[PDB]
Amino acid sequence: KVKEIRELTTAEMLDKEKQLKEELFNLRFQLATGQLENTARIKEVRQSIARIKTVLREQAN
RNA sequence: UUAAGUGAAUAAGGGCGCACGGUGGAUGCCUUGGCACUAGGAGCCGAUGAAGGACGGGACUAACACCGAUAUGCUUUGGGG
Repeated sequence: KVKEIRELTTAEMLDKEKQLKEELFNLRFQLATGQLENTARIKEVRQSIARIKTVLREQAN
């Protein structure tokens, strides 16, 4: 879904990176204490972070 | 009845033949891996950090294969359904 990450600016990029890293922290705390019905969301967040970082590399030459 | 004479059978265990089992992995058939070559490519990598490794990445992950904090994967151009 890079078609939306290419509809933004390099400031909102770093903003959503902050948000997703925080989401990963909270997911990682759910999985340990006996919660988190939907365990497939940990991979999804990793991959959205990967996408933002590649797209930011591409545009700054 | 008494004398003189002749005397089988009976296996604690063993042998030979036969019948059925147990152990053990020979023989037959088979291939997932090898051996000797032919024709074609290629004949170097490295301070822009190598060859080879250590430690990590999975919902559960001891091991092997893959990958490197963007970690069981990210973008892009083509194929395929």
